[PDB]
Amino acid sequence: KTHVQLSLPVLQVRDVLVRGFGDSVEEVLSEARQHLKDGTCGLVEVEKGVLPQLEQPYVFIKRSDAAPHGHVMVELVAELEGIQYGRSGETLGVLVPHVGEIPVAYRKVLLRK
Repeated sequence: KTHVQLSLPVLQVRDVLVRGFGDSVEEVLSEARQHLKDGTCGLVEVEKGVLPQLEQPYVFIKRSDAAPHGHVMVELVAELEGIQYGRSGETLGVLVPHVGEIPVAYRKVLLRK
């Protein structure tokens, strides 16, 4: 399928144990896609002071359409030193590895894969 329905656990930034996916734009997008597929991907909602607590490159999920079965359509955009790789709508949050942190909520997304 071109799109996959996911429910992403929303994590508080101070709980996150692994604060990024890797060390290059290409690696973080690769790793983020693999974790999204394996159900091992969390979402941190972006506010003042969140991003400086996480590791670059960042992976964002961004609204790609204006929501089948409650799932917002999203795509991946990476960022490193203020340059973004991809073009999409508003940020739903930043993706991180999920290694058993207790979530505060779930974000239903439809991921363009």
